[PDB]
Amino acid sequence: LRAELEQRLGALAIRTEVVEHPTIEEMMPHIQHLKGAHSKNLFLKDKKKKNYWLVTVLHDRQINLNDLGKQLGSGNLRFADETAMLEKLKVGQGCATPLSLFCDDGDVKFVLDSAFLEGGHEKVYFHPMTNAATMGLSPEDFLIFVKATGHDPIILNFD
Repeated sequence: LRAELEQRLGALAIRTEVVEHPTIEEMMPHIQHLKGAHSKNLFLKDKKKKNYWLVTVLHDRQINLNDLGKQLGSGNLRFADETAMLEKLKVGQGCATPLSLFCDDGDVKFVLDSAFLEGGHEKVYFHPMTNAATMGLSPEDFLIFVKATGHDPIILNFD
């Protein structure tokens, strides 16, 4: 649940900023404080090796699946069934992917776009294991968090 995520962030001394989702007027009042780097999250699986892994890239990143597989593992990477994501990361249709990987210990690798750590954006935004809000936090503290969950990420650059 989200409470466990906030509890582990407080244990790691990571201060965040959460804007609660429920009309362009509310989104305009909340948009003024929301300014940073958003993301699109992919949960992929290798047919051959039968290992699930997680990819987090920028929201506007154009991406080819077979080319991404070629960078890591010929296109053998396919999208993973939502049942797998539900049983592995306790979420479904809510891709709170960096904030929900604290459950999987060694069965899900983490791929992160390099542009989240480089660039002039003060905070990055992800869901806190629910679609009813968005949590924003510093990219370096976010890297500290994802490394504290046992997932040494594999940073790769697209530019």
